[PDB]
Amino acid sequence: SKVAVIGATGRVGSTAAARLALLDCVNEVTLIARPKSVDKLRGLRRDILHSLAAAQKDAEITIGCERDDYVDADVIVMTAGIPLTKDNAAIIKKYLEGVAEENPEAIVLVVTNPVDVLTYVALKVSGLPKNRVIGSGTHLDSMRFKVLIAKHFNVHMSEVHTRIIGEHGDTMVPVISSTSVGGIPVTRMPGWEDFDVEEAVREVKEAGQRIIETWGGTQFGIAQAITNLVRTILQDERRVLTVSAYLDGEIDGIRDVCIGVPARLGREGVLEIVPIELEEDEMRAFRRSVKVVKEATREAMEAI
Amino acid sequence: SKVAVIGATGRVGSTAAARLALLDCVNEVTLIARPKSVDKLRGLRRDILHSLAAAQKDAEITIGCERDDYVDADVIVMTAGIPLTKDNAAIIKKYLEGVAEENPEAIVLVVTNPVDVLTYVALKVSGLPKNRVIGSGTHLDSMRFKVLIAKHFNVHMSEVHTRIIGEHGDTMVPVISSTSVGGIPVTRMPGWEDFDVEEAVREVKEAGQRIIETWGGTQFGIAQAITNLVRTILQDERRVLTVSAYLDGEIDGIRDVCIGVPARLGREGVLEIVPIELEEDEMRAFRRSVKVVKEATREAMEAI
Amino acid sequence: SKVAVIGATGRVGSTAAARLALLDCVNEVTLIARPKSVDKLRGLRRDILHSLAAAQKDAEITIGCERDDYVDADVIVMTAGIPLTKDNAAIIKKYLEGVAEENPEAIVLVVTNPVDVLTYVALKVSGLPKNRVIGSGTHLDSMRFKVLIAKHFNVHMSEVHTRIIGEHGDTMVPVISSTSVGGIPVTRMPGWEDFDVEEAVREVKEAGQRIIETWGGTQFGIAQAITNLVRTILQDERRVLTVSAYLDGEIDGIRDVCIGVPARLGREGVLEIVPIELEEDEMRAFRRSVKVVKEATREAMEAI
Amino acid sequence: SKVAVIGATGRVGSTAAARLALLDCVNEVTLIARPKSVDKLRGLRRDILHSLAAAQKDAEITIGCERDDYVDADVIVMTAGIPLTKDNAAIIKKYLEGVAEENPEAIVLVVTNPVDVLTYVALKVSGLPKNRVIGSGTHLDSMRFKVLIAKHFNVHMSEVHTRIIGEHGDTMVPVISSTSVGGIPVTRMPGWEDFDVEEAVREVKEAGQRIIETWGGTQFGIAQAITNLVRTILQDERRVLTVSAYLDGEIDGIRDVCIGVPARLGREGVLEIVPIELEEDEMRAFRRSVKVVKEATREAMEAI
Ligand SMILES: NC(=O)C1=CN([C@@H]2O[C@H](COP(=O)(O)OP(=O)(O)OC[C@H]3O[C@@H](n4cnc5c(N)ncnc54)[C@H](OP(=O)(O)O)[C@@H]3O)[C@@H](O)[C@H]2O)C=CC1
Ligand SMILES: NC(=O)C1=CN([C@@H]2O[C@H](COP(=O)(O)OP(=O)(O)OC[C@H]3O[C@@H](n4cnc5c(N)ncnc54)[C@H](OP(=O)(O)O)[C@@H]3O)[C@@H](O)[C@H]2O)C=CC1
Ligand SMILES: NC(=O)C1=CN([C@@H]2O[C@H](COP(=O)(O)OP(=O)(O)OC[C@H]3O[C@@H](n4cnc5c(N)ncnc54)[C@H](OP(=O)(O)O)[C@@H]3O)[C@@H](O)[C@H]2O)C=CC1
Ligand SMILES: NC(=O)C1=CN([C@@H]2O[C@H](COP(=O)(O)OP(=O)(O)OC[C@H]3O[C@@H](n4cnc5c(N)ncnc54)[C@H](OP(=O)(O)O)[C@@H]3O)[C@@H](O)[C@H]2O)C=CC1
Ligand SMILES: [Cl-]
Ligand SMILES: [Cl-]
Ligand SMILES: [Cl-]
Ligand SMILES: [Cl-]
Ligand SMILES: [Cl-]
Ligand SMILES: [Cl-]
Ligand SMILES: [K+]
Ligand SMILES: [K+]
Ligand SMILES: [K+]
Ligand SMILES: [K+]
Repeated sequence: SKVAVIGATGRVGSTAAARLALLDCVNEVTLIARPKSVDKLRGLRRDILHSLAAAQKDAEITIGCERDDYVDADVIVMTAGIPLTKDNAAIIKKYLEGVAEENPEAIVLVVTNPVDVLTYVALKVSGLPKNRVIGSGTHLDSMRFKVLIAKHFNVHMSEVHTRIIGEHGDTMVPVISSTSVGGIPVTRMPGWEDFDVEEAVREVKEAGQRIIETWGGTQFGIAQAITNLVRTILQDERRVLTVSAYLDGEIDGIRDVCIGVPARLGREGVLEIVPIELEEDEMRAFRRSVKVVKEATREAMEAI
Repeated sequence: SKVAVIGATGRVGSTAAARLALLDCVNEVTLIARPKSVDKLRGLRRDILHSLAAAQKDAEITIGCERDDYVDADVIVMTAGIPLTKDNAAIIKKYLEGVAEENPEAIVLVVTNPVDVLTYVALKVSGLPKNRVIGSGTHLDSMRFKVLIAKHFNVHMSEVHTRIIGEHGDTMVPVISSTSVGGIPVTRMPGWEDFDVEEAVREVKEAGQRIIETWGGTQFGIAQAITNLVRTILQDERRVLTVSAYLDGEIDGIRDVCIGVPARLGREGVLEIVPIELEEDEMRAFRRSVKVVKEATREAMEAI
Repeated sequence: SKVAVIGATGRVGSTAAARLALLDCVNEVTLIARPKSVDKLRGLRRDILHSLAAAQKDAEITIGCERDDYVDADVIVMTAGIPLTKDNAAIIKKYLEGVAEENPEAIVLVVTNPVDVLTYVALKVSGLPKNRVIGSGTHLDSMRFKVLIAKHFNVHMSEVHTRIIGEHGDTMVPVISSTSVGGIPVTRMPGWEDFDVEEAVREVKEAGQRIIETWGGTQFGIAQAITNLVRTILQDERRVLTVSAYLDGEIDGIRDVCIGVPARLGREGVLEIVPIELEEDEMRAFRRSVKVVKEATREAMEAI
Repeated sequence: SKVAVIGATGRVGSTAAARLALLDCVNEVTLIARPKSVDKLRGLRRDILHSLAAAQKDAEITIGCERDDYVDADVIVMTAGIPLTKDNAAIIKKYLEGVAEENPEAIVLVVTNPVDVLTYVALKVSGLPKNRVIGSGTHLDSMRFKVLIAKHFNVHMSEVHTRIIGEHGDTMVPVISSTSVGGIPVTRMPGWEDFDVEEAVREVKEAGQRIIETWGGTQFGIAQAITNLVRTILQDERRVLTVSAYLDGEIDGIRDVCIGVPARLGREGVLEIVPIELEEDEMRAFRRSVKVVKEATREAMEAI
């Protein structure tokens, strides 16, 4: 498999490329940047190759700054952007416009924030099928919520299944109705009352801003999440993950929006959107999140 | 960690010892048999050591036929017996009686059938704490039910959590109320109606007899299951697994019986018994299974 | 990839199939036996599927008793035979004769003893390329010799590279000239004088007889070795292993014989035979072993 | 085990900590920086915990800016310094002076360049045993040289054993006399003549400058190397690696210097220094490198 990383000079692009070459299913990683940063990509290329030697893993690292260098990749990772919607939306247009004409079987993974809005932009400008364009969305938010619950019940992480749907932002929605420990609904689990869901969600929603103001931004957490998504797709693992995808009325008839939703992912991208049944309160928060994401998408498309 | 395998000359003992030495957490495996089969254990010792060399793994393989050779082990696996209750119950008495006096921190894993009944016998004769004596029970039955459901929904196996409680036999009880795919109750999952639970359970309950009449008995399936249980305990993984354990009124006030139940397992054995809430029908089948196991336990203890 | 195991009903066939289905690169394992053992193979199929469920791994297990069931396999493992040369030579002819006509891209690995002689038989009757027919040979013997050396120097096993070439029998030849620890020739390694080469070779060459008279035969060591060889080929790993291969004058001009030699192995079978340079004594032992293997092969071919 | 990283705010400290927490043998990672960078370390702690959640791995991440926060660690990694010898020598003294008084069983790995010189400084100021203070040295340089050789012969990387001893700089010395492929001396290996040793050494020694002028510095290669060394020590793997260690006359009677040499590494640090035998030319280059490292170390000690 060949994976291109656009924005490899950045904090997220460099880290994600380094850990992506360690995957056995990734035979080639192509580093893409603007023409004025190709020299920087040469240094990163040797750095990554040195790390592969240390790990006794193999991968071909290439560099490019043109459309022909990454359009034929199996998976294209979009990590380039300013760390709002207006500026990053143009960058998506520059790189992904018309990709379907050349490689109609491409899969695009969008990391640039706003991830939900820019997934819609990428799908529209690219012309690819709706199942082949996705974004990281709330995947990492769901994973960290999973750890918090597991520690509360003092169980192995694999025992906890949970999810955060909606926008990768303040309008995210934890789905308690579909949270389980060992298959047991968490509501019926002893000790659930002592778990402060509201406090835990606040940790999830605010950790992004705290990391930015102190460290500068997320590099390792997001890069590992991208590794999870790419490995799942390229190995056709068919896991139900929470990614930003185009809704076409599978959940409450809500359609024409890209937002974090449960999706069974494989080599063909989004095989299907799981039609989860939400409770009253969860549905109300989900609808509020969808309305917020749709208005932002309106602004982005106008800027394009 | 040191693990002793009593009955290493048999189909289950030999296979389980071979795969147990491959675990990184298993530094020594002691092969225990009757004095008239020590010579056979010498051949098996070199065979296993040859396999470790092929796998580039390390482990010390010892042999013994006396109490002093295995009483100080961290985990003792009881695979010796005829492949009913009366004959195998005496064998449990011979090897495990009084083990608490010498090593009170021992953990006993019982595989000899009837596993549920013989777990009670082993706990009584050994004098160990009720949390340090367990049996394989319905762990493998739950794992195979897990695979059948995963293939039905065409999802990764890790997405499916399910369980079979009760006797390792005809009175086993699948717990649909605590079965989930991605955290979603399977009842709310689209396509659940097309899954034939009754047919699938019949496959689980009868595969044992079909294997016996054709191949002779289970060797690889059960041996791998034992590897799962021992790895979980020695690495303190704290997974919720289905093993035969002593109930003391955690489920519906049913007490004084050993039967397959959900249990969080760690280095200390059964940390706790998950107090699952069952539905009407599931509770009725569970009570029928408990009554059957209790009568069999009555016969066994009398024989001792 | 699909791997067929002829003789799956046996000790070596059953065990090798069980561990081969655990490899991620093996998607299907076909169990082949004589027609009067199909029912036994049904039980072995259910047992192995139980182990896969316990290990959370996936593979399709098929059953067959006809040529059409295994001729299209990528790798065919020959474990069927009496546990000599005359009787087993006929068995090889029955199964492998003309295989090139149907699947010319097949790879045959021969385990039935005499392994070197029957590797020659399989190549002749099959009509396959000389690089697509090999045998286990001295791979496991070299592996155990490697462990003994590593323990002597108290170093990690990966640090020791060594090999035993020639017949898988009494005429095997350890190659000290090409034995190294960390890249340092073992002769120059401190403590090499305290290593009793004669004692170590005695343990390796006789362990087969010791195991047979007590346990019955080699089961786990050989099964793991088959897993090693098949994984190496199917993943095109290009490791230098000691397998029985057809010599065409790469070592001292010796040709027209199958015997254990260093060979770089990949998806195309034997990519090349390493032209090792032997010392005087080592070469004389190699010629003695070749003489024994050639005479035995002549007798086998006469039996047809 | 607990591993402390001094300089976690830097490119090497942050990256090394992120990959060190992924090791199963590392239960705690402590991030150490100057007091004015504690807030930045808080963000790095949250980011790394996010990566652990994504990777389904567990580890406790702590923060500190005082000696008491890291003196009781099992392994202390020194990545703090200006990216020469005079300024960095003071930094080493501040952190490691007197560490033996509090935790005499600590192991110090020095990464700050000049690595060889500062390894000597750390050993002197700490008062620790000569076997408990080491440096990264030429481990990564040897690893990349190993990959280049493997690609030339088109063999698996595990088949190549090689090392570069001496200074981690322009006076490094490749040891062809102790380079082997599959146990065969590389000089006797077919195709060795087509290998341009001078070209390969040029790539290894200069890649550091090439990376610095474009990317800024080494980040991923060195971070992975630290993970390699720490895992080797904490799991008592007994691998022969090339690290900066105190020579006491094991190689040509050269003593009173820290420089890259083959060393068998375990939980006790440097178990022993392999007394490699060098050829005429290789030994002369080794003496030249020792002369350079000794003069630089003299200058450093004067700076205190
Ligand atoms: N999923 C999440 O929650 C997270 C998402 N992100 C998103 O990733 C994006 C960048 O993150 P980060 O990499 O940390 O920011 P950086 O500034 O560190 O990296 C910026 C990248 O974008 C490229 N770039 C900037 N402007 C342009 C342009 N006009 N045309 C083409 N390429 C351009 C840069 O190339 P050059 O080297 O030439 O500048 C560089 O590769 C942001 O949108 C951020 O929100 C990041 C972290 C967390
Ligand atoms: N969990 C499950 O569902 C399964 C459980 N099992 C149970 O495992 C047990 C044996 O399985 P298997 O190993 O296939 O049967 P085998 O007969 O193949 O192995 C029998 C073992 O028991 C030992 N043994 C027999 N009689 C005595 C005795 N009187 N005193 C001491 N040791 C004795 C044998 O030693 P010697 O070599 O001297 O005979 C041998 O080690 C049975 O109880 C069977 O039900 C097995 C498969 C599946
Ligand atoms: N290092 C090595 O290379 C080693 C190789 N081996 C070899 O492995 C082979 C099998 O060992 P093992 O499996 O223990 O012996 P088993 O008798 O236990 O297994 C015999 C297998 O051969 C099959 N078989 C027997 N006779 C015939 C026949 N006439 N035609 C076709 N198939 C037949 C049987 O099938 P059914 O049940 O239908 O008869 C069964 O699957 C032996 O040749 C042995 O030498 C073993 C150890 C070391
Ligand atoms: N193969 C090898 O051995 C290699 C080693 N290295 C070495 O790694 C070291 C760091 O490289 P890098 O991390 O990229 O450089 P950075 O400047 O990116 O990181 C510098 C680190 O040093 C700390 N630091 C700087 N000045 C002082 C001081 N006066 N007292 C205490 N701590 C201080 C900083 O902490 P703060 O943010 O608080 O200042 C920061 O954590 C360098 O010495 C470099 O030579 C690098 C490449 C190869
Ligand atoms: Cl998710
Ligand atoms: Cl279970
Ligand atoms: Cl096995
Ligand atoms: Cl080999
Ligand atoms: Cl990283
Ligand atoms: Cl090294
Ligand atoms: K790779
Ligand atoms: K082990
Ligand atoms: K498989
Ligand atoms: K860890």
